[PDB]
Amino acid sequence: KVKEIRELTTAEMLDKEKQLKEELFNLRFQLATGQLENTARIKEVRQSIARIKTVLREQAN
RNA sequence: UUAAGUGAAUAAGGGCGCACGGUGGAUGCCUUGGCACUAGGAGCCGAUGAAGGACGGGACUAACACCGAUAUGCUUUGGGG
Repeated sequence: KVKEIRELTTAEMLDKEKQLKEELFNLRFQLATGQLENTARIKEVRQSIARIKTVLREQAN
């Protein structure tokens, strides 16, 4: 879904990176204490972070 | 009845033949891996950090294969359904 990450600016990029890293922290705390019905969301967040970082590399030459 | 004479059978265990089992992995058939070559490519990598490794990445992950904090994967151009 890079078609939306290419509809933004390099400031909102770093903003959503902050948000997703925080989401990963909270997911990682759910999985340990006996919660988190939907365990497939940990991979999804990793991959959205990967996408933002590649797209930011591409545009700054 | 008494004398003189002749005397089988009976296996604690063993042998030979036969019948059925147990152990053990020979023989037959088979291939997932090898051996000797032919024709074609290629004949170097490295301070822009190598060859080879250590430690990590999975919902559960001891091991092997893959990958490197963007970690069981990210973008892009083509194929395929």
